[PDB]
Amino acid sequence: DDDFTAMYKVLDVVKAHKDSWPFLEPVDESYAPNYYQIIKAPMDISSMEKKLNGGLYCTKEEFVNDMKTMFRNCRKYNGESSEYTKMSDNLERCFHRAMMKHFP
Ligand code: NA
Ligand code: NA
Ligand code: NA
Ligand code: NA
Repeated sequence: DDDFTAMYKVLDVVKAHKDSWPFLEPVDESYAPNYYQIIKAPMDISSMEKKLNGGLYCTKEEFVNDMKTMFRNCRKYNGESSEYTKMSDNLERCFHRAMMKHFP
């Protein structure tokens, strides 16, 4: 399996996880005051999908970095005890499991 197919499958697993929904689309600032002032490099699953479909990823590392940035953004904006941070931790473990399966 080539890296890009592997990436597609990983994104599929992450999307399928019960806690993916806050991460599926770009953040709507109407429900996240000052989000784009606080977060330097926003990232979401649909954007990763589109980069992958548009062949904009050069390497596995770029893909992984977008995923990790997405989770860091969440933790930074929402705080440790937040519902969204709980979800980000579950989803990051989902990501890790998926990576081990599809990048063995
Ligand atoms: Na930031
Ligand atoms: Na919060
Ligand atoms: Na786990
Ligand atoms: Na899972």
